[PDB]
Amino acid sequence: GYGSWEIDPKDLTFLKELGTGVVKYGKWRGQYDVAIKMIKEGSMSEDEFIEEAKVMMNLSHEKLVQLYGVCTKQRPIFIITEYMANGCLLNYLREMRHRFQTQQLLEMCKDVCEAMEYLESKQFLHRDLAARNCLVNDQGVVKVSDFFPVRWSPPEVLMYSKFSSKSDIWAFGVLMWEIYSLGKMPYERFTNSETAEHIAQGLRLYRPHLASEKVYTIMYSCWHEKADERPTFKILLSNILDVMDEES
Ligand SMILES: CCN(CC)CCOc1ccc(Nc2ncc3cc(Oc4ccc(F)cc4)c(=O)n(C)c3n2)cc1
Repeated sequence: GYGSWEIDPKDLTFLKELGTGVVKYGKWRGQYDVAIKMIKEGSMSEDEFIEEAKVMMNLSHEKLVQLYGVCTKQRPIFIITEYMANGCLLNYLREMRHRFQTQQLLEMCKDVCEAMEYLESKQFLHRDLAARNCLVNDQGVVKVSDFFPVRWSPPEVLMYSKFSSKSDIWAFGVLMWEIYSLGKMPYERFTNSETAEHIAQGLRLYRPHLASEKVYTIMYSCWHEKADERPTFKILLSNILDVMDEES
């Protein structure tokens, strides 16, 4: 048993499909908006499901998509999370520009940075940080979810498979760039193969027009060739707050 995490499936009402594992929008006990993830039989393993669910049971933060419970005494198994009304951040940046101004781009960055500082403090590596893996709620708050993506990877990952806190740092820099470019694909004119070659040669993503020099300095610091020279999420958060105060 998963203790207080076990949800009675009778308390769920299904309303709309969100993506297809099948994810749906619904309500829990007719009061709370939820997303219901229906893991289809055959995918994953005995141990694989147990790990990932318990990962979500042990991590909790205002800027991380929150697990509400699990339905495991039946097939298919349900995962129930908080509902993020505005969907995927990547689509939001591309399709919902009428809902946010330039000043709010930095706020999106801060939201993600707070999530990552928390994960960092728990010694938990995300390993796939990108706009496509963040969600946006009804108030426009960005939250990290889902805790090969060549375009989000540092040279040591691409060359040596060296994952660390510092590869998450690199990816976060790329995410800032996604936000400030309003959802452009990083290295937009290159293939993954070309991106890898260019990164290793010291090529870096250009400053998006919407990013000030100070904002660019923040994302650029994430891309130091030397992993040990990249900041921590604690440092990035302080930097972001400093720029927020100076630019508003
Ligand atoms: C107009 C077309 N529209 C159809 C209505 C397209 C869909 O637009 C939307 C609209 C709202 C959402 N919101 C939304 N909210 C919560 C979750 C939780 C999920 O499970 C997790 C599982 C693990 C985890 F770590 C975090 C969350 C998950 O998977 N997805 C997707 C979610 N999507 C997502 C997409």
